[PDB]
Amino acid sequence: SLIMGPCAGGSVYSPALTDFTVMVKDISYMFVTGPEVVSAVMGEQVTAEQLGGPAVHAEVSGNAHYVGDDEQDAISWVQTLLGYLPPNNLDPAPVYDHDCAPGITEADLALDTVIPDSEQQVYDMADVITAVLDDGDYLEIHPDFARNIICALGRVEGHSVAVVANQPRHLAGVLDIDASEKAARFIRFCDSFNIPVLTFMDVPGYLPGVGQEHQGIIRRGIKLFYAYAESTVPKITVITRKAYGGGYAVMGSRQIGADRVMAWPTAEIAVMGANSAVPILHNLVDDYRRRFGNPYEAAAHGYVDMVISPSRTRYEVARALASLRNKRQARPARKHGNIPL
Amino acid sequence: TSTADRIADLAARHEEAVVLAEKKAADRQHLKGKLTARARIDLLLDPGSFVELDEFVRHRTPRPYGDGVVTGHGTIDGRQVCVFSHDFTTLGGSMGEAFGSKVVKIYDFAMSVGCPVIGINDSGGARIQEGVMSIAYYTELGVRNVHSSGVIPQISLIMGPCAGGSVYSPALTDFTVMVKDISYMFVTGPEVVSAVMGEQVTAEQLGGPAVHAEVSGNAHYVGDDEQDAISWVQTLLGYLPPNNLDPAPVYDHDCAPGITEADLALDTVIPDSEQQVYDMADVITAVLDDGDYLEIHPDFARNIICALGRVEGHSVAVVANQPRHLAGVLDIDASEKAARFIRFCDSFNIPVLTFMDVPGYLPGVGQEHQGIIRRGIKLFYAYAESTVPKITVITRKAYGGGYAVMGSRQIGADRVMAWPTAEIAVMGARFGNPYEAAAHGYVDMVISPSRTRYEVARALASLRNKRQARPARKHGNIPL
Amino acid sequence: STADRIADLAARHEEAVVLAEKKAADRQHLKGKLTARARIDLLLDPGSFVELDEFVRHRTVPRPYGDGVVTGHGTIDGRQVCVFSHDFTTLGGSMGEAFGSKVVKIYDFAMSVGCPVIGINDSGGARIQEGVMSIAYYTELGVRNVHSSGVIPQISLIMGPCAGGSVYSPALTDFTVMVKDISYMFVTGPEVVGEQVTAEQLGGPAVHAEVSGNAHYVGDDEQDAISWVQTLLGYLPPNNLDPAPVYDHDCAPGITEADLALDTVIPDSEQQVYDMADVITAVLDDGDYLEIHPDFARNIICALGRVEGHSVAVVANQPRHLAGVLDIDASEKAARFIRFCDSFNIPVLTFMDVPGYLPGVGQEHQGIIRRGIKLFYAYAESTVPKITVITRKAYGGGYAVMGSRQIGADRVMAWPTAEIAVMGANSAVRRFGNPYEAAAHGYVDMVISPSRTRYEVARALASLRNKRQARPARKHGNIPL
Ligand SMILES: CCCCCC(=O)SCCNC(=O)CCNC(=O)[C@H](O)C(C)(C)COP(=O)(O)OP(=O)(O)OC[C@H]1O[C@@H](n2cnc3c(N)ncnc32)[C@H](O)[C@@H]1OP(=O)(O)O
Repeated sequence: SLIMGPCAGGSVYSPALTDFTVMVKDISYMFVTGPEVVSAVMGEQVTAEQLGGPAVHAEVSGNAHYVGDDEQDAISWVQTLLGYLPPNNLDPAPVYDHDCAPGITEADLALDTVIPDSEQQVYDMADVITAVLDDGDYLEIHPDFARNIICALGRVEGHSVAVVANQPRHLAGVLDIDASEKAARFIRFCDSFNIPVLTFMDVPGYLPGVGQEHQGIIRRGIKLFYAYAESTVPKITVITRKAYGGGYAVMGSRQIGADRVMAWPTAEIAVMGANSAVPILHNLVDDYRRRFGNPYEAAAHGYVDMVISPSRTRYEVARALASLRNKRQARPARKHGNIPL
Repeated sequence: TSTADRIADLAARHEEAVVLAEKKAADRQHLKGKLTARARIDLLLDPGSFVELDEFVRHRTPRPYGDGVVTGHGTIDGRQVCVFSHDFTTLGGSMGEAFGSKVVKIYDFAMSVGCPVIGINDSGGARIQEGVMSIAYYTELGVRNVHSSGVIPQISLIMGPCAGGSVYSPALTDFTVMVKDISYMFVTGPEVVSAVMGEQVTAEQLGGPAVHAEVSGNAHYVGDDEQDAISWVQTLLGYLPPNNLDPAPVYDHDCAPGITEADLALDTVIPDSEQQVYDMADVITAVLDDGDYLEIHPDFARNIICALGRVEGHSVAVVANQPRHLAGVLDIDASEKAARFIRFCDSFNIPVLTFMDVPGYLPGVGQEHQGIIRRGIKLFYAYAESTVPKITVITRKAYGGGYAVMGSRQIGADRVMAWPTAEIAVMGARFGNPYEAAAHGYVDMVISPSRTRYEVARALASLRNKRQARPARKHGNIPL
Repeated sequence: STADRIADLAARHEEAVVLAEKKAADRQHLKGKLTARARIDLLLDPGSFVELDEFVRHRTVPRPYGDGVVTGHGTIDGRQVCVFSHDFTTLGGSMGEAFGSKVVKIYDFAMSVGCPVIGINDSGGARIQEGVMSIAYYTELGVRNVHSSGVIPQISLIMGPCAGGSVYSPALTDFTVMVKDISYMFVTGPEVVGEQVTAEQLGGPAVHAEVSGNAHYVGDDEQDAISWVQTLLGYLPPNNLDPAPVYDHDCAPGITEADLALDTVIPDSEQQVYDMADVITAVLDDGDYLEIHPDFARNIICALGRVEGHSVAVVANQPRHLAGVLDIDASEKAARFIRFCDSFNIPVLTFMDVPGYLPGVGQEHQGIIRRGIKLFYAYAESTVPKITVITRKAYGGGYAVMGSRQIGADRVMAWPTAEIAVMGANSAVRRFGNPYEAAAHGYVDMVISPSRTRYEVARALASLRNKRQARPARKHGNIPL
């Protein structure tokens, strides 16, 4: 759906059912009930752009996956979007030529230093994604909504690949209601259209708090679990750093259905962190607790398949994706499932 | 050495595992006002029907038998179910390796023979000392929740302080039932919320039963005590099939073949004034067998009613705008309540009877910025996707998108009948009657209200052999 | 620090793949064997091995990385393949839980993408110090072998001892390949058997290649065994849906001298025999074929060849041994060959010269009726194209079983030397010394001059590539076991 003008009332139902809603700056707005009614019933004066302008839907409500600076911008974005997708759920996606190089490159080697020494210092997960994707390029879905998670379409050796990656730049990469629902519907769309999911994991868990709990992060945050566990496309997961609790479970772990899971030496897989010591012995007993600050216990049990040097990520991801193009997984027999709403 | 010695040794281990550990558990749980895992299974299952599996399962390297959970199968009112129940007294109900293997075994069994699973939860989630392994096992339980979604009914009893995986797995089941005063749900507890985020809150305010039943929607019902919640679950199962292929139970019925006084009472249930309201529950009770129904989400989004009842002994799902709260308009919560209820019922082949009196959507910056478009449209999708029989009775207001959504003929309803007080139009600013819609065939009948029960029942009988074609797709992409 | 972590990873990695390889080589030196990783590198294309579960360890507390088996995926001649390789030096190569999960991960992955599994076995048996858990994982592995059967090609290399539980998974795979001097297989070992037998008389390579039939090939050394498996995979599809490889060919459009030789390969005296391999090599591309079970039941030939570049299975009676009669061992050898090929959509070319069954009290009491009928079953159940070429003798039940028209064959051509009959010079107790009665009734489609065989087989094969046959609805049949 391109929203290129007013979109109110009955006019909003079809776009909300389509898979992508793209709005145009200044000239477009969406709401069910218009600001005239918000006055007569609420006694509040709102403009149309205050109530449902493009920024509201791109940053607060999530109804819009992209806002074009102008109409040509929006249409161009849709063209590029279609160029990653298949025509339907049976035919294959386009395959493009590629200038991928056999050989470790300077971009590959930068990953060895991208992770900071200090736990209190973060990084820009986009620095990782661009090193792995062809020409360092990707079309980002919901770029201004829930910026603590990145959902994007790119290509590896010419083949469409979906990317779900926690982003530690913003909100600590945590999983909250918005990040869960943003990533969850992306995965389900890609799984519907046979696009494999590459996940870059660096998660502290779900965001707790009265605010998150009272709006239903239990039923709303778990939607991303359902999405991954239902999906049957190939799934490769690269664990960069933190991997705690429900975060590690949900972000494409092996038990949720991932086909290949590789970890960097900075990956830290455990149930909690400095929170455990205390449901457990009601500060030496704290640094004893880095039997966990590494991936080697999970590797011991086979829960990750590889511990790789970061500079090797692109090259292993590419081989992994190639090894899975013939994947075929069976599905439950049902009219449909009953995902939480 | 002797065979008789080995049998006696078995008897000693059985006493150790089931009798003495039970008195340990009753000791501690009773001091907090709770029952034990085995007590709860005994209330739930038919007497004598419980077959326990994995009695002597132990952690590997105190290692009590069972590792903290009781599992097995039994029958509830004569039909088979599987069950697990957490023992909170063993390490806070946490899931280790053995614990988890037990839960995955009874889940695989239920998927194998196609019967419901009832999980009884009283746990602090994954066991920290076992590291990634306890995350692994909770992940595998969840994976079986998803692969069971729409295949076998899954019900969660929450009977204690539940955090982490013990709130995540029930959120994938079809129904979550909490118990007053003794139970909680939250992704992590208040002590951790404070030590990590500087938020000071009690358990009751962070995730007590009332919070989840009225504010978040996580809980479909809150029992007054443990027995009330278990009875609510047993009644729920009595409306549902065992899986998505076998048929739902049919009961004897004493429905009356002709007009009764309860039928006639419907002619005067709609007030003369458009300004005055009525209790939709009076309309529902008039149509359902014995005027009876089990209400889902009774305290959440009370402007809509979701309920299970019967007509002529067959299970029927009821979705109905409720004028006695917010005038029966739709908002975010009522859309998500009714959407998932409909999708569940369609998954298990329960027909949907809809009572429509919807003036439109609740306006405000709140509704709009929290995503009424993306979230209210879930109810549209749920209706349009369902293939079960659909009967809609329009009682009064019928405006715009609200009319479209609430089981109209254009979204898929098989039979749509209107009362003379139905106002089917694009808005209200006559046209304040149902005859324009009837003129186009958008509603199939205009009936006197007393004739509702007679006509709903005939329509249901007429649609039992309904069969509808589905899209060829892995799955849809419903808005989340 | 991040760099210290990356160095710690390099240290763990060298401990796991280079130090352990030095240790493993010194110990496999005491027995004349290669190491797990050396075999993996001989098998896979250079640079294609992706190793999984490098840093797996058992949980108890000497806990070496990998728990005694190297697993991963690679390619062979460009096509994807999975592999596991037992390390006999750690724990005697015995199976524990971590060990078992590595092979189970490698197996579920090949089932997932549809590619062959080659398992390189060199295993004491089962780790008694993990109790029932060792047996559970053997059973889980075998179970995967059964559900893969006829889905993905499975090949086992026996490159060391193989006793007890270690012998079941190879037995469930499609081909077992042993190595001279270094390898064994036995359910029960020589010590318990107490009898006075050595390991190589109880279950050495010759025993399984020539007497029990457990081994489909024995390589003179490890390099030969592995080279044989590489050649085998080159004839096969990756799984039961995708096609076998097609190669280019230099075949002649007309009659050659190698074709004309077939006119004179059948001797004038009916007592005199010939080498059936002379007919087979005439017909197949380059005169080449990979023989299966070459030292077992030599009275029948089972081989993989090519015709105009496409894979073809050959089943032929061999008059140079036992006159080419059928017995228990030739029936079971050919039956399982044909059922494997049918699983994997390889057409079956039969060369028939069968005078009947080998008679005796041992054939009867050892069960020729239910073991000989396995070959009848295999032919009759197969749906793949079947072309049958009858060179000489064609008597009775042997004629019926060996690819006849009525058992399912799509095309039967007879040489003029073919004698199709209920019997030979035994009934009275040039009437039946020809095929013309069968041809009269339509039981053979063509009576050809032997020189025409290659050309007519190639034609017919091409004519049947789009063949399709509906198979019964049933969980499975009940073939006699
Ligand atoms: C299906 C979806 C996928 C699922 C993915 C996952 O599983 S990821 C899940 C991620 N994490 C979790 O599920 C864990 C969340 N749970 C917690 O953080 C905590 O347990 C809590 C918030 C409930 C706080 O519990 P408390 O510390 O208050 O303990 P409480 O007073 O209730 O009684 C607990 C007794 O048992 C211990 N105990 C409590 N919880 C424990 C636990 N999770 N692991 C180990 N031990 C625990 C306590 O140490 C104490 O024993 P002693 O005092 O005698 O020693």
